[PDB]
Amino acid sequence: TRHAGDFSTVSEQDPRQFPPQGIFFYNKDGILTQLTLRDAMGTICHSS
Amino acid sequence: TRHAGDFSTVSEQDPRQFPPQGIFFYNKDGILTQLTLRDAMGTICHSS
Repeated sequence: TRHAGDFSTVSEQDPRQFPPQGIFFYNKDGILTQLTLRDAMGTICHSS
Repeated sequence: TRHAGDFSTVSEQDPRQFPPQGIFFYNKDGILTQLTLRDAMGTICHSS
């Protein structure tokens, strides 16, 4: 982390250390959308 | 460290303090390439 104390929480285990599962980006109109790992279920949970 | 708390790692042992074994730089096109110690094998692991 670039500086000590950034994005701190009040838990006992900082949730940022756990591996990521989604990704955030902006829509056509500047709207925050998300895309997690279960969206790939229609691709990796197939007979192929 | 110019400022106490910079590049703070949550781990118990700061990996920044060990001796370095590589070096980073930029390509012709501005792409981050690396050059590690094991690349000197063809030179220092010779018969000469």
